Amino acid sequence: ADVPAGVQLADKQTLVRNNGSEVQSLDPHKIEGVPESNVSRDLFEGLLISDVEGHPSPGVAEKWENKDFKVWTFHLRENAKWSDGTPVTAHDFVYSWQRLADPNTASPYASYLQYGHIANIDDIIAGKKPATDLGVKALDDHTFEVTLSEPVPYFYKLLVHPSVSPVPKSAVEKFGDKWTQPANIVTNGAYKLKNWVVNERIVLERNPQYWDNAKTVINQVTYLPISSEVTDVNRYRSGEIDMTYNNMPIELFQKLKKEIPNEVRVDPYLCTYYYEINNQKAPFNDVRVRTALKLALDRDIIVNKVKNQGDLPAYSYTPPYTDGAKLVEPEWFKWSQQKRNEEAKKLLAEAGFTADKPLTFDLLYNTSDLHKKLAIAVASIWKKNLGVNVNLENQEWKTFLDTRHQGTFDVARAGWCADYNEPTSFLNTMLSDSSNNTAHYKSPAFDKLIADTLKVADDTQRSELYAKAEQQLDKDSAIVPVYYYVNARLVKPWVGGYTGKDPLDNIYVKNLYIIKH
Repeated sequence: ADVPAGVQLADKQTLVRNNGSEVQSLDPHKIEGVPESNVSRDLFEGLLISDVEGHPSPGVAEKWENKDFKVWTFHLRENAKWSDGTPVTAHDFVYSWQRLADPNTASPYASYLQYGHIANIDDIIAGKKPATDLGVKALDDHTFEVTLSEPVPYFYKLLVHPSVSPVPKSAVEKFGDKWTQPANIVTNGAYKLKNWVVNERIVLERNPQYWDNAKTVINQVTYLPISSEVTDVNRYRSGEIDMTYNNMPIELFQKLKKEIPNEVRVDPYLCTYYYEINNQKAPFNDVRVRTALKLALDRDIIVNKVKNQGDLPAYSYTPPYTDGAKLVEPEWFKWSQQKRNEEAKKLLAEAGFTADKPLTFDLLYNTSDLHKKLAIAVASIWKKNLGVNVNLENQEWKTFLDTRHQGTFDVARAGWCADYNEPTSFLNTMLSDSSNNTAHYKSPAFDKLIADTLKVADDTQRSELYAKAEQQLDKDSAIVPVYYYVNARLVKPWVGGYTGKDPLDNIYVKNLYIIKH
């Protein structure tokens, strides 16, 4: 943390953050959500990290070079260490990126190595080549070299993501899936794991072997798993919680803006809220049904009337303000809701649905005050505007993600937040073979469009190809875009170092500090 001159620090440097839910795992190759990555950033550090404003900056790698955007060489700081005091080396990374690539690890983020185009990854994931053929090598203990199959000018931007963080092979090999227990785990970020009580708390303590330890200020941070946004706000205001999770309750937000305006942080965020349709399950495999659901939803009502917390009505998957996004707003989005509804009804009537045999399906969401209130409103709007019946169902976070990966669900409450600020952090996830493709969408036309983006060596042709990829997605009604999130949360006045300038919200507790209060 960089504590400004003249700030007085509290004697006790501890922090309590709400983290939305119980994490799927603390293993960097088994995780894919925000709550998981919030904890992962404090425990495991990759080649690069985001600075306090989000810019890609030195992580274990103090400096790097590239040749033709295809061969990337990372020079690892000599004092990078794990929590047991042993050196962090380039072989840790080799081992780690191979384990991510290996089908037997079954990482939800296996395809991140496809997104960076590391050599031989397609064959590895397909089981045609062993993981040991991946295009990574340790040239020595402090030098990690990555070879891509084509030029990727933004490659280093990917490397702050938890899936490319190192894992300690000895712990992994000796303890299997219990390697992340506190008595076994070994970590290289600013914190170590002190305690983990499922559905109660995760407590982290300063890791004194961290290379940048001298600048770390918070000695302990607790992450909680409260999925009720009302409860999170209540335990913030009672004094227990210093930073809520960044999901705000419909019940209390407007009041909060008026009672504690300086604690209510609202900043740009590269995330989209949408209803993920299971594209492979009838009747959702019919474009007519998907398009009707997409068009009959009334974004104005949801976004400005029922939520009203600053979100923007969405007509795409990639947020329009992603760096490199130059999206074309579909014509359906400028129609009146009235014209949207008629088109929707016409389409379902064409799909074989009638008053007598209406369309009925499930809307699956993760236990939450906010998502339940929004699902209820969506249900009513769909009932009213289109005559479809929806059954609401809530699932705890971890189970919910497994349900979507299993793909027999109907529709699910989804959100995707950028992992790197470039349109393919979103677009790559709808590739037919992406491990992140829970929409279960498979379009050869879509795949081609994206594959072509690295075949050109021009940003304009790339941006136009991302624009067309979003038009293919929309044409197919792969999803139901709802809104583009704003990052809204409560932060106590004594929490210093949280700028809100990072549109990916990659916070590191090593950058924060408690002001004397």
